[PDB]
Amino acid sequence: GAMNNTIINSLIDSIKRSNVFAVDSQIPTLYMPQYISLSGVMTNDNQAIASFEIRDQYITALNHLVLSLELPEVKGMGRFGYVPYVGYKCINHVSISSCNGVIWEIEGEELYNNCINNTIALKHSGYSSELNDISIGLTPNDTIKEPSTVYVYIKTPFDVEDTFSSLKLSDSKITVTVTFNPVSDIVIRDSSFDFETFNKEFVYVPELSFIGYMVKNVQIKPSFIEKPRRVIGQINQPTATVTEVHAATSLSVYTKPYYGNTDNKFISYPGYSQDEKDYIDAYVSRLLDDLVIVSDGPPTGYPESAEIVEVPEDGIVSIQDADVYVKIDNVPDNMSVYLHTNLLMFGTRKNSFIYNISKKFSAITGTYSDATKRTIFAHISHSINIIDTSIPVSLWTSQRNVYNGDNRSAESKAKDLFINDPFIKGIDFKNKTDIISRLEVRFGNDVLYSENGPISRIYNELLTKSNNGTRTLTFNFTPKIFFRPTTITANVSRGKDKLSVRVVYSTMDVNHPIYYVQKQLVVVCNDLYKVSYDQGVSITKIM
Amino acid sequence: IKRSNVFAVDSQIPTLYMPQYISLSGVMTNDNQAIASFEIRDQYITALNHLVLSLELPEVKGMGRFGYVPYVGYKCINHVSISSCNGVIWEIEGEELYNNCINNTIALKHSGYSSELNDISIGLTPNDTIKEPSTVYVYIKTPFDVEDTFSSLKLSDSKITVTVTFNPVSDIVIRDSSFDFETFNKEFVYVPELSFIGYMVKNVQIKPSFIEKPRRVIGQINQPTATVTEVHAATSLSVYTKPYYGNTDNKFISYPGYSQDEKDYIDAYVSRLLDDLVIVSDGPPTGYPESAEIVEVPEDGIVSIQDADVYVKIDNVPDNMSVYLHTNLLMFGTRKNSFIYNISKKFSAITGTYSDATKRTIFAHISHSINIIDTSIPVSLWTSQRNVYNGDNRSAESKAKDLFINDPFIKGIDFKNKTDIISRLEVRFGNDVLYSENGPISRIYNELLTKSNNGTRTLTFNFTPKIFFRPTTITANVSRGKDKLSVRVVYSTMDVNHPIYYVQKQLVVVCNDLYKVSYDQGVSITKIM
Amino acid sequence: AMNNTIINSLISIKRSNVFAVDSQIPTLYMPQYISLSGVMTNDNQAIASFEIRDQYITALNHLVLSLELPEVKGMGRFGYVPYVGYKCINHVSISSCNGVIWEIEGEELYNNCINNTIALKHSGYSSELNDISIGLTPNDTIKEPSTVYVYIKTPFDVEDTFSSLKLSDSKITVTVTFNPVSDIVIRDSSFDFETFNKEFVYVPELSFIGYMVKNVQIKPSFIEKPRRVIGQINQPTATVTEVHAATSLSVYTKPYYGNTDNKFISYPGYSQDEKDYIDAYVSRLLDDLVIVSDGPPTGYPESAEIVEVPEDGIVSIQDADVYVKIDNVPDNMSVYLHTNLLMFGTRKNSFIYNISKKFSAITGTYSDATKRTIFAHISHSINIIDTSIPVSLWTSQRNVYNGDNRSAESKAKDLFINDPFIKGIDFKNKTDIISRLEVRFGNDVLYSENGPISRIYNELLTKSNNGTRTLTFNFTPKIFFRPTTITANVSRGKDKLSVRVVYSTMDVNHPIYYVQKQLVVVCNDLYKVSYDQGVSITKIM
Repeated sequence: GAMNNTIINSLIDSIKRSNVFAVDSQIPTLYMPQYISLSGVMTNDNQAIASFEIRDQYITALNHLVLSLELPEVKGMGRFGYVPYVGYKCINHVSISSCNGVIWEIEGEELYNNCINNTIALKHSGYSSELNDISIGLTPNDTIKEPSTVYVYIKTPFDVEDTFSSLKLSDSKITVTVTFNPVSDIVIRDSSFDFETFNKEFVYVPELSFIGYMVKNVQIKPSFIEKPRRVIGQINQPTATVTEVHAATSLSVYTKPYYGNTDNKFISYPGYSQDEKDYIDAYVSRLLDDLVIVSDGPPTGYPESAEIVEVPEDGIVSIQDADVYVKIDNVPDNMSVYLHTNLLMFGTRKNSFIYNISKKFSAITGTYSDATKRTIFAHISHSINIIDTSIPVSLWTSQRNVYNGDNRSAESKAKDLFINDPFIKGIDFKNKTDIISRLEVRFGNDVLYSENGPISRIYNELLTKSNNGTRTLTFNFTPKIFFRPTTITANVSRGKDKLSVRVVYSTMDVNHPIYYVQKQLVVVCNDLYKVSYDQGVSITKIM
Repeated sequence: IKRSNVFAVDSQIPTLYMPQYISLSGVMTNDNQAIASFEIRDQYITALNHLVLSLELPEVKGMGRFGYVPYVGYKCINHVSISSCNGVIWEIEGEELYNNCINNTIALKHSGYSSELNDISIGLTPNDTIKEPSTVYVYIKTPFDVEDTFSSLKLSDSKITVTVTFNPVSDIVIRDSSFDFETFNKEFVYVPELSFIGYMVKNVQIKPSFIEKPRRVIGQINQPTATVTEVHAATSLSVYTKPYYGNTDNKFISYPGYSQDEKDYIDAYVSRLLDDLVIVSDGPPTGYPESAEIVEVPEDGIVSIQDADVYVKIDNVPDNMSVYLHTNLLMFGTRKNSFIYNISKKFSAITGTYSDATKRTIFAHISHSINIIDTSIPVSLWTSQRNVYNGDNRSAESKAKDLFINDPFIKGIDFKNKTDIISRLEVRFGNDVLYSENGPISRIYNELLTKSNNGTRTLTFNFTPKIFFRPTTITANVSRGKDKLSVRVVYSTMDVNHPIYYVQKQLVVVCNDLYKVSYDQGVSITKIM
Repeated sequence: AMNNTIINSLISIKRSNVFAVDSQIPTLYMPQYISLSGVMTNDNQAIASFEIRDQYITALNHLVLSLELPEVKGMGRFGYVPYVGYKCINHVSISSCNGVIWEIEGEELYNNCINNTIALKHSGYSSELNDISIGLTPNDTIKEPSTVYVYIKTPFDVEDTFSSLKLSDSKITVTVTFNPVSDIVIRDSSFDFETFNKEFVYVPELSFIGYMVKNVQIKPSFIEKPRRVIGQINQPTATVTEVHAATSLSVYTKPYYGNTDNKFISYPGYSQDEKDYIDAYVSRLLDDLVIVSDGPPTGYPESAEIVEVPEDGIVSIQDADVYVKIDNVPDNMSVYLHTNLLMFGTRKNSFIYNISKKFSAITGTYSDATKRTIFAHISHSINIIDTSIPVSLWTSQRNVYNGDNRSAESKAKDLFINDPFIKGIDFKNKTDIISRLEVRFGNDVLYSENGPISRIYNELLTKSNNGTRTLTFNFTPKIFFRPTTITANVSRGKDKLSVRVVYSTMDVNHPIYYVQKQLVVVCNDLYKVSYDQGVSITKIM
């Protein structure tokens, strides 16, 4: 027949066998789910706070919290766009509490980090060309951005095993509190945009949705919850300490830049297109306008400090050791090809090394358009990196710089954008540059873990199936919900009740503007708590 | 303290079995609808799962433009039924099978998603090969695949019949008027083969199980209501919209081919319009309708179409020639002097260089506001009775390049299902309101819970693990009249002077009913009531 | 608030609690990421040995091999193969004092990790590593130093701590055999490979998640060990002997380039799509294909047939018409077409495989400033096979014509590609050269197919886009159950798996015909892991 005779003869007895072809269908707990949406109470350092009260005899349990936000219509002049994943960037803090106190809470950045491997959650929060590309308003009544609604998935420990992990409401009042970051953090704009009026007129319009469960004869049992706690080290300090560590499931270490010493203005931004190449291309495109000029005699509208040299017959312009090959086609007979040899330059001493952005170009080819009176570039050979695109404009014109610094046109400088994204990691927009050369984790006096390479980040990325992980030390490899989590146990008598993190940062060149980008060390500790349901919901720190 | 061993486990001896990949040839029968029947009857085939239907696509020869719809294999399916002597065990509608497999990239790729299959190929001579023959594989996802051998269909001492109903070849093909579809429709035959993983089980211990059977109800044209009757034990309910193109000839201006992103659809449309939009001619252009308003671009480069300014600058234009702009390529209006929807007004800057060698304009950069809706407008709606203007002011050359698109699984009012046309959703169990929403939070939950980017407004009643538990369902009350699910939507009001306002809509409601699988004297299913 | 319809519907049978669970106290343990430096030994094959013996390491899993790639300085073109880290591996073996516990061939480890995007990215997949960089001066930096991470996926990772390798006071030795550096590098003739091969050293480090278990309760387990048999060159048969309890059997083909210098005209670099391979090839040919010259072009062999494009624009190469139109061509210059850039034939007046005939339209604009043609649009029929033809086959003895009629400039840009994990007869494994597959268990036919339905099932069941014709015998959940296997009958001679394929035949006038094939058959045998007086494995028979 259809089965091969070799198989039939091989089969056609005494040993006890587990049934792999049938199973006894277990009757589950009688329940009924419902998607419930609630309007909050807004309160106003005049920080916006949204409060959602959940109290209903029939809402036995809940999970999968989703916060929706109504983004308004943006009208006026100038350039405006929203940061990618705008919804997550709105969040400063989220708290879930009962009458007995806080059950679970997370910092805005930590919620975002936990959802970074979820493409759907990230897309829902606001990742579109409509939202993230930098739109321009021409008249005071021109529409820059159309109104839109974003959805932020507040991932909680109650979602891990669906109904099994759900937050039970033992006839108690659950309060979900959401603290919002200033609108400055979620917006990318130029000087021409009236941010002053926008900041006044903007209001966060939130709504909290969750999956509620009406359970008939619920059999509540105690559980365990991991609560994240972060410590931010002092500016440019390679150390941070998490105190009162008694039962931790994990410890994450990362770096964040600090732009308080700057006006938060950057030359370029790629918009919705967020790849490393997109950031580089947007920067190169912004510089090329002033870098290669086709003019009738020496170019005008540039500072006296600018050194604009006419390209010789051979096409090669020498900027010290660096040779720039510039060849433009269809150049009018009355005009010549010019190169800005010091577009952006930095130096600490009057005759030492100089970081010149024009030296980072080797070949520039294109064709001059008679119709539009502009140069259309064909191919650019350069060495521009993600760090260059991540340099705040202030650092080019800083007191440390002996040169003018910014030798661009006033037209180009007016196109600069303010970027206040609250969740930037490393020293660049893509968190590409690893500035941690060594990591040392001490549990008291004893060295708990040490590494010279980011193998803890490699393990984090593999074990969580994420492409954007952090240097994480995982202590729990036991299946969640069905088992009590494995934790690092303290010894208060021996002074082993704290985790001290020490990093060795990379040594950067003083004549490179990135040296002055201030760094902050972020250490995240996941503490183990026991969820008790005896006379309301309550949590107790495992010690 | 007593501790659970997390470092070692007792290796359980499983049921003695042997799997085999079995492929079968069907029986073809012919509204003259193609039906394939596969009979599975073998004493040694104890259980089966993972049904894969293969299709041998023929060589396409001749003249004109031709291409297959993306995921061609799934689009071929109209209906699939798995039945025994006692009747239907499980059945699904073609679109519902596709929806269940939309998150599976591998299944979608196997069904036919390649530049070879989906790009629009052109045949120059009557014997020129447009498309080479190919074999596509359609994964018929069934409830028997969920927990592999545990969920498998047991067919010990029973004849299982797998029936596949095929959609007309018109649905799976994108072609122009030049292509001889008449001959193709006659000459085309579906060549199917059904593969499945069969299990020869020694001393099988069969137990009863539960199965979710999908039921869809399609409402009438433009009716914002649909009702699913005799709902007694449902695990989920999905609501979506489908466009109806019966009032049209199913012809569209452009198609991107294999490249399926929203931008790909937009770029293909812009590219098709640019041929007539900016013209380099020796005096006023010819070959356009009298209704066309082709204006010469001034020295300034700016052409004003009412409130809209179009910047047109072309390089290397011959001294005897001028640059022209079609100011009303596609226009729509319900009244003489009302709001006019002009496609030429959706362009702000057009730059390029004229080629002396090829005697054509090579466009460099286009600044425009063209959307996914524009690319999804059937040509018929531009020239409809409701339009006071001519509508289609393109050249006869451009109109001849229009393609017929009859894809059976289109959702919403656009090719990417980007635009949400449902403003409100109301679901009623009997007469009482079961669920209501003003935002697509049920779609957001569906997309999150299923880890899908192409979800639907779904109400899930079952959050209990499948196979190992009896599914949680919405229970009926026949005495109280709660034995039906009524869906009512409020469609979002669009502008009357926009052609997409005239795309007819059909409401689709999908209900997953719970059934009990019994193996006492053959395989049989019983509706849970 | 809950809807009244739901409340009324709810407000004796034994029910399983789906809203709460008893949190079981697990085995007391403490994990640790442990990194170890090896011992390097060296015909003259690099071998790394890692010894694991510690009282505080009871169990281990998730082996990750780090490799320090050095700074590459000098002249010429250089780049690393995609997923460089995996390509470095020739063999990996985990053994105890009682012998080998588990081992895998380099290609098989890569195949098992092909469905893991993270593992592949970690091993080295970046424009920095995989794009072909050029060194201009003898001290110019071609490639900056980098660290790659190779995830050695083992059966101990399946169910985390449950599947982990237990070290019952025994010494575990992890041995990694490395492929020559030639295999992981794409370079031109200009690049001093001789010095590079001498100066290059594999710098490995083995990381693993170690577990310190208090009062471990060890129980025996089951392990699947992969075995592969490589058939005789071009032979459509291969046999795996002593098959007693196998969980699966995979069949695939590999090309063999021993009859060539392993040089190829083009390479896309980091961009690895079929189109990227094609575009890179077209771009490399266009330099010599369309020439703007003051009179007939020079610097080409006498064998080259370079025809001036007529006023019409169409050049006829027998049956094939090539439309060539270039803008801004100087008055003193003309447009030329190389009508036989690459040509092949086994007979003097028979069928010719001409690469120039594979082009229908070539448009562009001449640049006065750079004195070169900037191509705008190319209409062609170039395929993945064309890009996969070794240069040697164009100039082979079988070819009556010269073959390679390109310029010396173009020929100097050719790259050596020695990637050890190539499948099929093309770089993308696009062409399916197996027409039929027959698998025999002893003398009886176990399975046969005319279409790759076993590959389709493999791709679906493993959620992979790069699967192989695989026969799976085990559909039982791993670790918690003893795997289901094919059962041998030694008395009936049913103790071996014999694979016979029917290959489709290529055209003899197409250079690809001369690409050698190798049939690869992979068998996963079932073994029992015993911990009684050290770790040991026993073949299930």
